[PDB]
Amino acid sequence: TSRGWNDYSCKPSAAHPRPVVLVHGTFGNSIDNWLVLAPYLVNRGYCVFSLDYGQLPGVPFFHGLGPIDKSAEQLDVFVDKVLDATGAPKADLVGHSQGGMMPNYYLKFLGGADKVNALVGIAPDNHGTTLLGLTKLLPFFPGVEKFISDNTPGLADQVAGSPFITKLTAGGDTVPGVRYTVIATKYDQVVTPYRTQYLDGPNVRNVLLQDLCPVDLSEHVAIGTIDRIAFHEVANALDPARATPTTCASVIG
Ligand SMILES: [Cl-]
Ligand SMILES: [Cl-]
Repeated sequence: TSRGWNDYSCKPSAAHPRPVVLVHGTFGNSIDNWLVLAPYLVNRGYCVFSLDYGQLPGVPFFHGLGPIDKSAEQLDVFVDKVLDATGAPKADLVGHSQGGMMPNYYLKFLGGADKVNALVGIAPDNHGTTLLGLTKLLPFFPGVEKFISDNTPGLADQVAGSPFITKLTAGGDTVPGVRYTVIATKYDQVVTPYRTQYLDGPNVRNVLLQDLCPVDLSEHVAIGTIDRIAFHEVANALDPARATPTTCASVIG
C-alpha cells in the first residue's frame, strides 16, 4: 500500500518518498478542511496524513483555538509518529491559514528543520493578522461563535504585535534547508494586506493565485478548501521536477 489518507501502513513510493502532513486552519479539523485536497493527493500517489490541533475541552469540530506554541508542539509529536510509522526521513507539510503559519514555529524552535523537506502555506498569516480579520471566518463556522472570545489564545496569538507573532518573526522568515511555497489570493479578507503572507528568504516561491488564473476569485477560506487551481500548485511544490504550469484550465477535473 503506497497511497492513502491517515493510513499508517502507507509506504511512500520512490516517485513520492515523503509523506504529506496536512495542517488545518482556525476553526478547522483534520477531515473537513481536506475533503478535496487529500484525495487529490492520494490519486497522485502520495501518502497523506492530517492532524487535529489546538482542541479546546468540550468544543468539538472547531479546532485551532488553543495557544499556538502548544499547537506547534502537537504538530511536532504528529510528524514524528508519521515518520516512525512510515520509515521516511522527512515529511512535506501543507497548511491553510493558521495552519500554514504555525509550522514555522515548529521549524524555528522545535527542531522541525531536520524533519521537513517542504512547507507549503495556503493563505498563511505568516506576519499575523487582526482579530477583526479572523472574525470574517465566522460565517463559515457558525456555532463556533459561542465558544470563543477576544482572548481565545488561538485567535489572540495570530494578532500582529502579539507575543507569539513577535517571537515567531524576531529573526528571519526562513530556516536553512526547507523549501517554502506560499500561495495567496488578492481577494483575501481575513489576512491583509495579502503580501504579509509571503516569506522573504532564498528558498521561497511566493505565488499569487490570480497570476495563475486572473478569474479565480477565491477568498481566504475557499483557497484552502475547494480551489483546484491552488491545489495544482500545491502538487507542483510537492514534486517540483515534474511540475506543469498551473492555469485556469486546472479547475476542470
Ligand atoms: Cl497531543
Ligand atoms: Cl471584485
